[PDB]
Amino acid sequence: GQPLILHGVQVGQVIDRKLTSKGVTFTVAIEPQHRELVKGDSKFVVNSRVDVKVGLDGVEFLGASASEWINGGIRILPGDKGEMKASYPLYANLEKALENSLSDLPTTTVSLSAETLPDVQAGSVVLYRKFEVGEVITVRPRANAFDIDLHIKPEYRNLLTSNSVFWAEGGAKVQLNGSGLTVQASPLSRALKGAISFDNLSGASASQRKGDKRILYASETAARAVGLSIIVEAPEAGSLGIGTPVLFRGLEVGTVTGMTLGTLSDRVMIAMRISKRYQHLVRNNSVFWLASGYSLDFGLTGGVVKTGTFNQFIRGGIAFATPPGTPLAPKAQEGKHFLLQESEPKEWREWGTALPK
Amino acid sequence: GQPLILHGVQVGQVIDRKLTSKGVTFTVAIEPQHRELVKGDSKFVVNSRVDVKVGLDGVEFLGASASEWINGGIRILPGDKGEMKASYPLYANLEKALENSLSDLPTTTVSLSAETLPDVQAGSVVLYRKFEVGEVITVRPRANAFDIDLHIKPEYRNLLTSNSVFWAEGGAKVQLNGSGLTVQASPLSRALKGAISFDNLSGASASQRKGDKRILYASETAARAVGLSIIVEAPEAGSLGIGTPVLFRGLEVGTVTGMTLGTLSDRVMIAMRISKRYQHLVRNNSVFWLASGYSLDFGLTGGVVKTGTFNQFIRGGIAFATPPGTPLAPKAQEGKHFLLQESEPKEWREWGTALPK
Repeated sequence: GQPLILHGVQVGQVIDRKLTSKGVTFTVAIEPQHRELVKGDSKFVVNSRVDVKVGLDGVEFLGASASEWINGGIRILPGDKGEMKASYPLYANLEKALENSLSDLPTTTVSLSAETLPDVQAGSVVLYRKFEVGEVITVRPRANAFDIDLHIKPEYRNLLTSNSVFWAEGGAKVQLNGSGLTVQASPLSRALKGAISFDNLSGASASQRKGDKRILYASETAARAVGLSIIVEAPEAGSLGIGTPVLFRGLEVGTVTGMTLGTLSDRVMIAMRISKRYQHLVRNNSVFWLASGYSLDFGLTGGVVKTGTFNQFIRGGIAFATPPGTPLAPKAQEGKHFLLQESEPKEWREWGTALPK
Repeated sequence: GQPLILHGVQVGQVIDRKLTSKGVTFTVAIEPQHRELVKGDSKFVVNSRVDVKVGLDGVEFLGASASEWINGGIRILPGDKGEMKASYPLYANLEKALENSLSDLPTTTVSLSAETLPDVQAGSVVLYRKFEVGEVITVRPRANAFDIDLHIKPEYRNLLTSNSVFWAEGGAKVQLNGSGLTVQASPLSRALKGAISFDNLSGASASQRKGDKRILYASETAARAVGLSIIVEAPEAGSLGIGTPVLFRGLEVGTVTGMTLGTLSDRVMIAMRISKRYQHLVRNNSVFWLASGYSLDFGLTGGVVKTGTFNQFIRGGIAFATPPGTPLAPKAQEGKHFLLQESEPKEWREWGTALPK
């Protein structure tokens, strides 16, 4: 007996309600004078149930007003043009009608494999260049690792590609600087459970061929650590660690992927990755030396020091250069081992090696 | 006189209600036209009581709508196939029906013994690789220690094993780094009372044979401190402490389990544990020396220093090496005492001892 409302005015009535195996089917009727205003496309939204949602800015009361809730009824969102097809789905609220989401579980737009990540169970937003795109729907266990299902909107499904790489950031992150600090402009689920970001690269298609699924990286940089991989053989690990930058003339060109002992225990193997742009810099005769920490100087007649709030002090930078020479040794192949120098070459600031590109 | 609802439409009625010793028993009737839609499996959920739950994302109003609460009734969750057995339990809300949890106290999936831990009284989640699995139901006193009861879901009861080891983390933990800091993506009870994590190891079955119950470790590392246990005899404790790392060529291979005086008071016994992977590194002729703190150098003609934001500065690392020699002294047995060297061996960077594995 419920009414049937368009634009706040009743234009029809629910005739009857029949229970089937799959669920309820209603039959409704529209008056002829309002028949021409539905026009083949429309959406039907439940108005018989109140639904108060609370947001930080989202104060909203959907489904009904109190005067209209006692009457109940079905709201019509009219469309422009259509055909008057035989059946129409009924959407439980306005938002699902807008999303065209008749079901409850959104489809898995993409699946990710990640072993151990303190991420959302379901609900954190996906960000493309920190622009809100989709959401996480499910995390499920598997023998290999986690299995994380992401649904994003069809409008943005062009944004994901073969070169899309995904990194997770968990919880509330605040960024500190020398002058002042900021808090991330976090939405709800970002503040609660932590979002997942992704971006497209150039050679990341090579990152997709490895592994049957895209791997959710633990950090933004670990997602970006692509390019030439080399090994340096240091007699001790010292102050290095994972994510420690690699510096050419004071500019970061790569990171330390990881480090461990060799198959023999005399040396320590340090896996590094240089980005593709600077991949041509590394040559077979290149020299690598540790640049960790503040290396001041002293003289008997006068002492001169240096301080530069080094990131190398925070994370011990490995520096490298190339001795000059007309016949250039070619680019280092993948996995080319090297040897760490305990000290700088004295003329590394004086070396001139006009590398191409 | 209450109705009986399937899919939002009444398909039956409560005939009567009889009080027994154990509790109430209802008799209900279903119309023949809807008889074929129950199909032997179903669940019956109370709809006569409203239940508003509040969550950070969990805004939900379970049990009834206002129009349906005056009518009351019992909701049916239909199943696929069955037998129409004689009796069916009645679940107090939708969630317990989904959990198939007719009772109120979940069964103790596992019990843990821990002396003093600032953990949840009841309700914090259990994490496998920080994936939500179960919950803590009870902490109870005992003459030995606490006794902590954990219930996890039957779907994940394959995950626990003889090699499962458990460590507690309490309250809200935030992780700081040199570049920026993050907050743990904590759920409610993690933020309030602190979760319990667990993981499976290789030799942790040996960790289960010791002790009649699994012991809840106070930290993640204290749970992982398994392997070779040795003693070093230092003349003073100095800067060491529990959890202080043990460093081979700058790589952490073990920790300091604990330290105390000997049965005589001249020396200090420091219990250490080296992990199994590096267990072959320790030989009977190995040399241990303190590496705590920043050890700079100075010369009369020129002074050279070193800084590396040492974890050794934060927690004084004990370093060890092995002098070279063709007849290798075998692996150190359990409890083999050693002697701390006040200074480095000068050629420890030059020693070559190609240990296997």
